[PDB]
Amino acid sequence: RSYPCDEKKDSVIAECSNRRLQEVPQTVGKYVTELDLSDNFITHITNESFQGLQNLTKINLNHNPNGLNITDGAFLNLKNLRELLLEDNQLPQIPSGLPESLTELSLIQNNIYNITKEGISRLINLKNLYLAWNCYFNKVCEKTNIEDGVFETLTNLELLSLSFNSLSHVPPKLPSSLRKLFLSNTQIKYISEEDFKGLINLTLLDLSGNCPRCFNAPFPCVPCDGGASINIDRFAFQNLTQLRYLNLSSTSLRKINAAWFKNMPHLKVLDLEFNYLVGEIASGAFLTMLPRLEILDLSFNYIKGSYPQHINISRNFSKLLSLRALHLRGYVFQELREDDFQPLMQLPNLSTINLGINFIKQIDFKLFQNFSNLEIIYLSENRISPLFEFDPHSNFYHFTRPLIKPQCAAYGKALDLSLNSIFFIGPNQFENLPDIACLNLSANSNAQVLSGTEFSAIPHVKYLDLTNNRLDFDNASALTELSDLEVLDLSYNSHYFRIAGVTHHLEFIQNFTNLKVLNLSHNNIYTLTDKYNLESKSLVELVFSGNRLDILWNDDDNRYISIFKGLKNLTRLDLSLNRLKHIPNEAFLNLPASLTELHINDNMLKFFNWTLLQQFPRLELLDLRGNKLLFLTDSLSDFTSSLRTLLLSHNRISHLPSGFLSEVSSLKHLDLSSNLLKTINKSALETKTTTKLSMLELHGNPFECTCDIGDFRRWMDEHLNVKIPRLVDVICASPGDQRGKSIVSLE
Amino acid sequence: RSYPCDEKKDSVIAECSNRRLQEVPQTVGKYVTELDLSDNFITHITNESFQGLQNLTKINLNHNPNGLNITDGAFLNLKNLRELLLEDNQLPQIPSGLPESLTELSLIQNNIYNITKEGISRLINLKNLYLAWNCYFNKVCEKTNIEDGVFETLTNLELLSLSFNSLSHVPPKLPSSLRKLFLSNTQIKYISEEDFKGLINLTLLDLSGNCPRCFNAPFPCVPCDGGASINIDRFAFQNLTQLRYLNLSSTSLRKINAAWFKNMPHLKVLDLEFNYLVGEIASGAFLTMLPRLEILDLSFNYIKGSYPQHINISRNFSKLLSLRALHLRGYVFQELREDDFQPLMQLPNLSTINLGINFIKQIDFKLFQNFSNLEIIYLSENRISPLFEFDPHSNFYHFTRPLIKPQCAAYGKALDLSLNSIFFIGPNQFENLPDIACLNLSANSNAQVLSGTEFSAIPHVKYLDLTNNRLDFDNASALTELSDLEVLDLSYNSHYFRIAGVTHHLEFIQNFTNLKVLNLSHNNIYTLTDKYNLESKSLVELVFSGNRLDILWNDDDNRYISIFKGLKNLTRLDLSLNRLKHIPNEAFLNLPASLTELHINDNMLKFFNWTLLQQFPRLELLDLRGNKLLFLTDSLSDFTSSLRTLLLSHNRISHLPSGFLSEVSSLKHLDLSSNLLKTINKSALETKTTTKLSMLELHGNPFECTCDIGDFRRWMDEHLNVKIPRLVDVICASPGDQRGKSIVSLE
Ligand SMILES: *[C@@H]1O[C@H](CO)[C@@H](O[C@@H]2O[C@H](CO)[C@@H](O[C@@H]3O[C@H](CO)[C@@H](O)[C@H](O)[C@@H]3O)[C@H](O)[C@H]2NC(C)=O)[C@H](O)[C@H]1NC(C)=O
Ligand SMILES: *[C@@H]1O[C@H](CO)[C@@H](O[C@@H]2O[C@H](CO)[C@@H](O[C@@H]3O[C@H](CO)[C@@H](O)[C@H](O)[C@@H]3O)[C@H](O)[C@H]2NC(C)=O)[C@H](O)[C@H]1NC(C)=O
Ligand SMILES: *[C@@H]1O[C@H](CO)[C@@H](O[C@@H]2O[C@H](CO)[C@@H](O[C@@H]3O[C@H](CO)[C@@H](O)[C@H](O)[C@@H]3O)[C@H](O)[C@H]2NC(C)=O)[C@H](O)[C@H]1NC(C)=O
Ligand SMILES: *[C@@H]1O[C@H](CO)[C@@H](O[C@@H]2O[C@H](CO)[C@@H](O[C@@H]3O[C@H](CO)[C@@H](O)[C@H](O)[C@@H]3O)[C@H](O)[C@H]2NC(C)=O)[C@H](O)[C@H]1NC(C)=O
Ligand SMILES: CCC[C@@H](CCO)Nc1nc(N)nc2cnn(Cc3cc(CN[C@@H]4COC[C@H]4O)ccc3OC)c12
Ligand SMILES: CCC[C@@H](CCO)Nc1nc(N)nc2cnn(Cc3cc(CN[C@@H]4COC[C@H]4O)ccc3OC)c12
Ligand SMILES: *[C@@H]1O[C@H](CO)[C@@H](O)[C@H](O)[C@H]1NC(C)=O
Ligand SMILES: *[C@@H]1O[C@H](CO)[C@@H](O)[C@H](O)[C@H]1NC(C)=O
Ligand SMILES: *[C@@H]1O[C@H](CO)[C@@H](O)[C@H](O)[C@H]1NC(C)=O
Ligand SMILES: *[C@@H]1O[C@H](CO)[C@@H](O)[C@H](O)[C@H]1NC(C)=O
Ligand SMILES: *[C@@H]1O[C@H](CO)[C@@H](O)[C@H](O)[C@H]1NC(C)=O
Ligand SMILES: *[C@@H]1O[C@H](CO)[C@@H](O)[C@H](O)[C@H]1NC(C)=O
Ligand SMILES: *[C@@H]1O[C@H](CO)[C@@H](O)[C@H](O)[C@H]1NC(C)=O
Ligand SMILES: *[C@@H]1O[C@H](CO)[C@@H](O)[C@H](O)[C@H]1NC(C)=O
Ligand SMILES: *[C@@H]1O[C@H](CO)[C@@H](O)[C@H](O)[C@H]1NC(C)=O
Ligand SMILES: *[C@@H]1O[C@H](CO)[C@@H](O)[C@H](O)[C@H]1NC(C)=O
Ligand SMILES: *[C@@H]1O[C@H](CO)[C@@H](O)[C@H](O)[C@H]1NC(C)=O
Ligand SMILES: *[C@@H]1O[C@H](CO)[C@@H](O)[C@H](O)[C@H]1NC(C)=O
Ligand SMILES: *[C@@H]1O[C@H](CO)[C@@H](O)[C@H](O)[C@H]1NC(C)=O
Ligand SMILES: *[C@@H]1O[C@H](CO)[C@@H](O)[C@H](O)[C@H]1NC(C)=O
Ligand SMILES: *[C@@H]1O[C@H](CO)[C@@H](O)[C@H](O)[C@H]1NC(C)=O
Ligand SMILES: *[C@@H]1O[C@H](CO)[C@@H](O)[C@H](O)[C@H]1NC(C)=O
Ligand SMILES: *[C@@H]1O[C@H](CO)[C@@H](O)[C@H](O)[C@H]1NC(C)=O
Ligand SMILES: *[C@@H]1O[C@H](CO)[C@@H](O)[C@H](O)[C@H]1NC(C)=O
Repeated sequence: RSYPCDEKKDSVIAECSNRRLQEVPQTVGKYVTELDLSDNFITHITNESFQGLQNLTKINLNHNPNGLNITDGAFLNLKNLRELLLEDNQLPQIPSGLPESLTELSLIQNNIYNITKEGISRLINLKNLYLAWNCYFNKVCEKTNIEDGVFETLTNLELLSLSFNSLSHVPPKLPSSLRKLFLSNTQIKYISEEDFKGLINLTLLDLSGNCPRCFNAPFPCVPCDGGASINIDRFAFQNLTQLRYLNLSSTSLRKINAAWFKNMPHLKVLDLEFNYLVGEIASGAFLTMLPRLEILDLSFNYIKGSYPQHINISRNFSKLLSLRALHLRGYVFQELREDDFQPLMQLPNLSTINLGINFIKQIDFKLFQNFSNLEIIYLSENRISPLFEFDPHSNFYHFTRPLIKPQCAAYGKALDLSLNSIFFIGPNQFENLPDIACLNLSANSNAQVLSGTEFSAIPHVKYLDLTNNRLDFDNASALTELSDLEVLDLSYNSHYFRIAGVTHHLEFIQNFTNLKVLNLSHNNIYTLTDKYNLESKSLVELVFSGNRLDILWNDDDNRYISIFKGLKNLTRLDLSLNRLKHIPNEAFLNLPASLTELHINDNMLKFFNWTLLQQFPRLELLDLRGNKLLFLTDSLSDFTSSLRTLLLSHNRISHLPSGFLSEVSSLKHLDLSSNLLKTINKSALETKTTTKLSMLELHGNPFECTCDIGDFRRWMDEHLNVKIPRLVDVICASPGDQRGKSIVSLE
Repeated sequence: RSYPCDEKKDSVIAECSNRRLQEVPQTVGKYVTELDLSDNFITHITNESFQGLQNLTKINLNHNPNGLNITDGAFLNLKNLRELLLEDNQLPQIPSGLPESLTELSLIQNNIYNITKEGISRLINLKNLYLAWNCYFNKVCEKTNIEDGVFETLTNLELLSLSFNSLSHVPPKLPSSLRKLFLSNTQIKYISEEDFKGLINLTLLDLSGNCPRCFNAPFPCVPCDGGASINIDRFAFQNLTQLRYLNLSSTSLRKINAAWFKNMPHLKVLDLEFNYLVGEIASGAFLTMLPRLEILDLSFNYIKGSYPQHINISRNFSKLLSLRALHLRGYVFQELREDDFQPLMQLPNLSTINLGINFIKQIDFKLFQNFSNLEIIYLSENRISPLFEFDPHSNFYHFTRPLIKPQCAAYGKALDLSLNSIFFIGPNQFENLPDIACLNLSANSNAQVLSGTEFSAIPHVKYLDLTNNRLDFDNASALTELSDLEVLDLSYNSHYFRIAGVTHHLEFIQNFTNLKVLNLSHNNIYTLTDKYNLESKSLVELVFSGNRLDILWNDDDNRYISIFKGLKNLTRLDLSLNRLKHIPNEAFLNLPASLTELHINDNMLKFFNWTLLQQFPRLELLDLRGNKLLFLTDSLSDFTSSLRTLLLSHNRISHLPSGFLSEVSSLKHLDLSSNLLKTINKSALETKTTTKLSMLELHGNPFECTCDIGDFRRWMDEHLNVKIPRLVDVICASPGDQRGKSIVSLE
């Protein structure tokens, strides 16, 4: 059994991160090819640290300690080492004598202010070199000294990242093999004709944050003198014929020289966020030079103090023939009229329009159907009413997550109106809209009684998100006009459910023939009017977490005893966070017999009647984590033959009964972590048929490490197929001499 | 040192509740007079349980186990026992042979269905007898058999509670000493002329829940046949001359016979909630019979399916000369006009008007100034737009907490408009209002930019609650028209603070000369525009919990390093829940030197620079609970001489340095509970000057119970003035033979 790392298997990885290791372990497997030692307390690396580990092709030593002192030539003997990650290590210099076999070296987030030939010129096989985030913002640091011609001999270098360093000028003598050059936030004020002359294979250039736009910056921002623009020579990109990505975000540009794109026939992504381009958006000659551009980001170009009535889009936007996505967040305007987006309406592949954060008060929604083929209409965070801190591996100027949840967008045309003020959906709200399949009305402070007519203009919505509103469910016909509804999210609409004296109606759930997923989470549901039961012939998943089944299933009330029984097709049920101390036997028996997955985690269960699992012949996963269960049944095989996963972590199990792990043949994963187990007896492990378990979790139990743990230690040796992860965390609580150590220590 | 109970001192109480006791402890102090053993696991009480404890006047055995088996005459030997609480014990009968000295006996929430002479007729000194909640709702239980004349000989009985039992009729032969008779939810359908004839000292009668109004009930409700009213004979209350309280809530009354009140000259509180009295409210002859009534509750009398335009209040309400509070929640009407409350406007002491939960859409607010002296205008939970489950010791039909927070109401006239839809405050919103001192606009979905003019019609607001809105703090003059503002609550307005790209302005805080308390909690504040500092010459308390000081005080940003320095008069600061891993030394030094109380609890602090406490000579309380601190300074007296309270529970302190508890002379309370202390060495406790501590918390530490704990055990004996609460929870983690036991039980 591997210790202290966990080994996963054209390679074998030793997962050894975040285990409080004070030194590199001298017990790593001879066959290991990738060693992850990140987030440990290692303070020193010497030529003896990785001795006899010649198969290593990758080492990750990021975030060590919690600076790391690496001796000259510490990694020199590792002849197949290709990838070395040494991020966030407070390194004062590039380590000396690094192995010549390196193809990837990451030194992000260190204190390296000198890039010398001694450090990297001998690394002739380098393909990717990351030196970003060594001197930036108000960090006490020196200006970066790039030794003349340091990168020149790295003739296989394809990616060079020097962003978030004080460079002042583009380094001369860069190798012509470069494909991606990152120079964001480097204090480069001028780009000359010769700065990139030999870079004929360059596909990406990032010059963002040079002469930044600093008003309301969420980081320490130093603008160029007088808030001046970056000065790019007319011929600076004349030989960058292969450029596909260009990032000029936050370069304080007011004018874009169209000639910059004269010899960029393949430009695909142009990022111009955080500039002063309102004038250029209205009359952009550069827009005629970009017929293959697919993504154009012009977000946050607003004029401080100016809140115009309308957006002014140049007729030249009609020349962006290949445009697929247009981002115009933070332009800031009051109304979107149909005439305002006429230049975009004949672009055949424009599928995404992003107008988030524009303080838009009104939109003529009929304009969207006149676009060729919109698939994502993102209008989140507007004022529409009734009709280290930064991840160095992420985009600094915008979030990279999808605008709309992929599960919602997969259904078809999406309209996101979340975080607006549509407090009431009137009869004309969704008129003249395309066939919307995915609709998000989350966080619109909507307190209306939906009554079956509000969505009649878009009746083919398949995924509806109404979360975080104050909806008053007081009409049995609510949402029934949505005949094709498959996913309905009503999470966080507790406002009226929490008032006992008002009426509450959930009868509409029964009317849907295609409803698959329903989320009623965090609604504080504890009382219903007249109809106490949820019914659906189609529903497969119900999320009922954050409600009050402790009240609904109170021992003195029989009204909700069959609340979920009518969900005849249900396979997944989540009853977590319902303050349950016990479930009445009759209420558990009335859960749908079709269940395959049942979660009752994060309640306060003191008892669980295991005998009742007999009535659930399809139950594969039972999750009882985060409860107060004191014991386990000694005859689980008599009550279930389908259970494959049993999650019991964070409970108070102090003893396993005799014959527990052996008899349940279908059980593959048993999680007993964070319980109160002191020991595991020989009787508890084996009986007649050996264990069909493949994973047994035991970290966080207060084990007694005396000779009484010997039987379990021998069982672990005889059952190497049963994985017990994180042995470093399966720790001795007693006696004093063994406290803090893993149970696998002491013979 | 008392064990297992904690003794507080004309009596001495042994607080022994909720400590997992399996039996009554045989180590209670001889001098103890009140023993609280509630919420333990005691299963048996015998004549040996309280042997030699003759000074006991009160025993509380509620909620035991987690039924309790009490033998005949178990408490008979206790000659001064006056109060016996045996609630929630699943008792099948009233215990036999109870001591004759009893004056108070509570048997609430048991399985007692027979009240016999054998059980209580010998208890001639009984003053209060509680038998409520033994058979109710859908509990499987028998009808209550009251033996004829069982209470007749209890000639000192003043309070009898039989509520939530199936009685069917008022028991005959009740003693004339009765003052309070509770018969709520007892299935009594008829009240005859003789049911209370001899009860001439009765001050309270509760007949609620008999023939209940069951529509939308939040509990199992059985109405009288045909939803019929309770049938009260015309002469049923003719001799109840001393009645002050009458509860007829949920008796399905449609008519109130005015003759019922003909001989009740002192009636003060009349509860008529959950009835069908809309007609009676419009033409109530009974209102002329109640000139001394102070509280009238007519809540939840709405007509199902009827949402009238106006409320119809009889002119006879003008005859309620002594009325102080009128509760009209759940009447249900669309608009409140000035003409509608004319009958109430000349009542000189009417200080509270409660119109919560009426779905009111509009109010002519000018009507409130024409009332004689309104102090509480409660309009929470309406539709106003821009111009066991039940506690047996509480009121079942309404909450008893104050309508308005006492801290807000103490300032003067209060107007509560919380939970409405005043999403924008227009220039006439607060016109024609009285001099409002306390204003609650919480949860109104308000997303406006307050700009210094919204509150000009009520400029003397002292306590303003704007919590749980979507406020856009984007104007330096916000709220500055409120010159006398003392308390401002902006909690839970994170909507716009979360968005980096929008501007955020908190400059207005400086303009107030009388602002004492400011709550900016749970606002997710991580970026401000231009002015990075909070400033106030007056502010004494700032609650900044649930914000992002981890981002504001990021090591690479100097902009917020003096964020609180300008709060020159600050004494209390709460920095909890700010995800802090460390505070930069310069930022801690810029906290106001005027601080007396500083909370930094529930962060993730790994280090705390104790030396910096030198710059805080007035610091009395330091709260660092719920962090990851690994060690404590060995020279705290060199850094502070004012610190009185130091809270360090829920940290990772594994060792106390030498001379820690002895040298800090001002330290009175040190909380080290839930840390990783294995022992406390003799050197850590004493040095030259003995400890001035009065409370040392240590429960939850994994103590090693070998002879190495002997020195601390001897120190505990030599320092009985240093209180250590919950010794039952100061437990041995090792060796195995001592695990689970209290450290004081060792040897
Ligand atoms: C409908 O609109 C709402 C509001 O815009 C969407 O909610 C947002 O959902 C995202 C993705 O789940 C949340 O961000 C995520 O946060 C987690 C951490 O909590 C992080 O691990 C992820 O990387 C990601 O950043 C976001 O907080 C949430 N916003 C709010 C205000 O709730 C919702 O997803 C939309 N629904 C559909 C159907 O697209
Ligand atoms: C309300 O409940 C629904 C249903 O459970 C929530 O949506 C579901 O969210 C889970 C993640 O918690 C999604 O599963 C994940 O899918 C990805 C992609 O396949 C996978 O990589 C993950 O391992 C995981 O399986 C699930 O697909 C999604 N279902 C739907 C229909 O969208 C929803 O997030 C809940 N709403 C709130 C506000 O919490
Ligand atoms: C302004 O109006 C809001 C909304 O009505 C008031 O909030 C409410 O405050 C009460 C008292 O703090 C909360 O109830 C309490 O809950 C705790 C448990 O959380 C319980 O221990 C207490 O016995 C009591 O029931 C109530 O939850 C809360 N409601 C909401 C929706 O936030 C607020 O107090 C008002 N402010 C002033 C100045 O009067
Ligand atoms: C926003 O912060 C304010 C200021 O801390 C919160 O109000 C304060 O709440 C505390 C309780 O957490 C009150 O103290 C208590 O007072 C009672 C009565 O004197 C006493 O019995 C308790 O032992 C405790 O001392 C304090 O008086 C109150 N201050 C004011 C000015 O009202 C407020 O609750 C916070 N808002 C939210 C929504 O969390
Ligand atoms: C992404 C942009 C973020 C900032 C930028 C500020 O330059 N804009 C805004 N930030 C916040 N937080 N809330 C709002 C609300 N509207 N706008 C848009 C806006 C309104 C005006 C009118 N000025 C108000 C008139 O009355 C007195 C003044 O307060 C002027 C300019 C403007 O946006 C350019 C907001
Ligand atoms: C404290 C009272 C609780 C219940 C009682 C219902 O019997 N009332 C209400 N409960 C909830 N949750 N929300 C609302 C919103 N308004 N009202 C008041 C009300 C509205 C109508 C009109 N009927 C609707 C429109 O036509 C079709 C229906 O949907 C009729 C009667 C009525 O109150 C007596 C609500
Ligand atoms: C390298 O790994 C292979 C298995 O993949 C093993 O046979 C060989 O002995 C290893 N050599 C060293 C030096 O670790
Ligand atoms: C690095 O550690 C070596 C020993 O492993 C020591 O000799 C050397 O001084 C250390 N370097 C620094 C800068 O502390
Ligand atoms: C430029 O890239 C091509 C492949 O796209 C490659 O053949 C050529 O050698 C590269 N040039 C250099 C100098 O690496
Ligand atoms: C539009 O997208 C399709 C699909 O990739 C592609 O075939 C077509 O050439 C694109 N049209 C333009 C004008 O770029
Ligand atoms: C609709 O869009 C087309 C481009 O596809 C444009 O020619 C036409 O004028 C637009 N008409 C309206 C009414 O928007
Ligand atoms: C539900 O709302 C519709 C539309 O307003 C109404 O016609 C219907 O009567 C309502 N149903 C009930 C039972 O209130
Ligand atoms: C909803 O379904 C029920 C049958 O369960 C039916 O009585 C009702 O009319 C349906 N309403 C709509 C609008 O489909
Ligand atoms: C049950 O669920 C499956 C899977 O989603 C679905 O195909 C089937 O139609 C559902 N059954 C009914 C009766 O709707
Ligand atoms: C499980 O529930 C049944 C009733 O459905 C009951 O007979 C049985 O005693 C329960 N099991 C336990 C262990 O209490
Ligand atoms: C009763 O308490 C007093 C002290 O208040 C003590 O002197 C006396 O001995 C006690 N008697 C018994 C029997 O506990
Ligand atoms: C109560 O306990 C006594 C012993 O203390 C036992 O003899 C008796 O049977 C118990 N009563 C019941 C009903 O279990
Ligand atoms: C009625 O109460 C008075 C005191 O208010 C008391 O003197 C009188 O004895 C009481 N009557 C009975 C029968 O207890
Ligand atoms: C009004 O209250 C005051 C203060 O308690 C009291 O003196 C006065 O008698 C009351 N007036 C009426 C009409 O009840
Ligand atoms: C104002 O209230 C008084 C009673 O105090 C009443 O006589 C008068 O008619 C009311 N006038 C208006 C305009 O409400
Ligand atoms: C704040 O709002 C007021 C009132 O609308 C306006 O006069 C003032 O210019 C605003 N201040 C700023 C700096 O925007
Ligand atoms: C707020 O205070 C500042 C001084 O700090 C002053 O310049 C400004 O005019 C004040 N505004 C108001 C409305 O009091
Ligand atoms: C400081 O706070 C005290 C106590 O609230 C207050 O009396 C005093 O006026 C405040 N100081 C100033 C300058 O406002
Ligand atoms: C405390 O902070 C000061 C700077 O204000 C620094 O000199 C000192 O080293 C810090 N103390 C510790 C223990 O780090």
